Amino acid sequence: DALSPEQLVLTLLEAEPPHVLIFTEASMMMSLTKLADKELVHMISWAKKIPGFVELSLFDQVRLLESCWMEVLMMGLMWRSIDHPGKLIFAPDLVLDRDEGKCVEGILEIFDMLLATTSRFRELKLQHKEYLCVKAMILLNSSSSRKLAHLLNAVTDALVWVIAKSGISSQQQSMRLANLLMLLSHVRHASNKGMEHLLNMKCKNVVPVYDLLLEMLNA
Amino acid sequence: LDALSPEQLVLTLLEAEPPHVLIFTEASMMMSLTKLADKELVHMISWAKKIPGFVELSLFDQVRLLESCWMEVLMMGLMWRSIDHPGKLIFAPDLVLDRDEGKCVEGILEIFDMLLATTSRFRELKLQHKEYLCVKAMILLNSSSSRKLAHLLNAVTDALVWVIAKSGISSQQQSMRLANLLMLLSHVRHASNKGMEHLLNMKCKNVVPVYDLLLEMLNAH
Ligand SMILES: C[C@](O)(CN(C1CC1)S(=O)(=O)c1ccc(O)cc1)c1ccccc1
Ligand SMILES: C[C@](O)(CN(C1CC1)S(=O)(=O)c1ccc(O)cc1)c1ccccc1
Repeated sequence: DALSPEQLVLTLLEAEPPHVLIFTEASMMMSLTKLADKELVHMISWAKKIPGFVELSLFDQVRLLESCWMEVLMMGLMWRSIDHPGKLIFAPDLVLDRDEGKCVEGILEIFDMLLATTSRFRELKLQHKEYLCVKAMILLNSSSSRKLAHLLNAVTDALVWVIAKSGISSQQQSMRLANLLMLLSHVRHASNKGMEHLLNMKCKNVVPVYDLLLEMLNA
Repeated sequence: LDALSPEQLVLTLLEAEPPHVLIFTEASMMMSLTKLADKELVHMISWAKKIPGFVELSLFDQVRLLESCWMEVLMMGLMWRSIDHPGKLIFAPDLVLDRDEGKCVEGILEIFDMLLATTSRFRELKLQHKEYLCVKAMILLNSSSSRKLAHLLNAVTDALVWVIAKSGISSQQQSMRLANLLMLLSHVRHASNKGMEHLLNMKCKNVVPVYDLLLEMLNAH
């Protein structure tokens, strides 16, 4: 379903999820899992609201969402913390830092990775419109197959457009494109270490069963 | 340290290239895979050192980088080595594997499928040799003195943007193709991770030679 890149960015602007509005050992585990669940509900809705997503296979829709909920959640946290150095804005109410993450053993390294990546995004001077395309691509590339390639190339065109609209040379444009794209490897990296810890906490019972993200964690 | 033109970098990468390696069961075939990996790794360290600016990096960094991507750089090599042979994986000339012989090892066939699917995705984009070299090098430099690395990466990025330009296409089709191969690298890393997960649940006998080679990096050579 063909449309202009400017239009795709606007529908992605609208599709955006509402802001979820919410120290000891287990208290922060259930606060984070509470937020992750509430946010996941919004993600599925957000994902469905992406043009062409619901036209995709039932298998594909699930396999995609399954393989990136963690990353899309982290990318969201990265944008929330972009203009707050040394802080991770999980929710506008519940804000945490490096010296706050020391509560649980093993959870320190992930907060460091997230902050380091947020920093790299801050240095990059990442725009809102640039970010939206990035999040959608994170979801569509975390893998009908041809319909997906089309939907991805659409958000790729939508990102190439936002990068052109900033007003810079063909070299500085392409360089900036590749910059954020290679910075996504670092988001996925942090997402994997988070999944290895999340699945380990499920197999430790420090985090509750609760809802939805329990359904996500299994498959 | 360098203000070397992108064409000259693409050339250094071409000169730096390792010699291809030439070395039916389920474990001695898996032993063949680990034997091939260990010897190709020797060439990789050499190749890595031969990249401009790499040896100027922290020796700790040099090892950390090589540690986090030997598997991926090896797999990227296999996909270039398989680009023009649909349905097969040219590991070595004397070791060609395909869909018909991965079922023998526990969850190895899954990796083969991923590897073939990605190779397919690379032939559909008609990936050039010069495009591949920049990609391989970036895989290594981005798998993470830190400032020197960002410079070296931006250099290979410029070297890739240049080969993308030299093919002669519109500014939209240029940027679209850049992002295409860059997003296809996520799929290479994905397959790499699956492979590392397998290797980690295997006996230590297998990871030891990798680590011994990586710590052999204490020069001269
Ligand atoms: C601290 C955290 O990064 C939290 N996350 C996991 C519980 C879902 S989370 O996915 O990073 C996350 C990110 C943003 C949010 O608004 C909500 C959650 C983490 C990672 C691994 C293991 C435990 C917690
Ligand atoms: C099937 C395979 O993908 C083989 N690999 C290494 C263990 C040998 S490998 O890393 O994928 C590989 C890649 C390129 C080569 O030229 C040779 C090997 C694998 C990966 C991890 C664990 C076990 C086997």
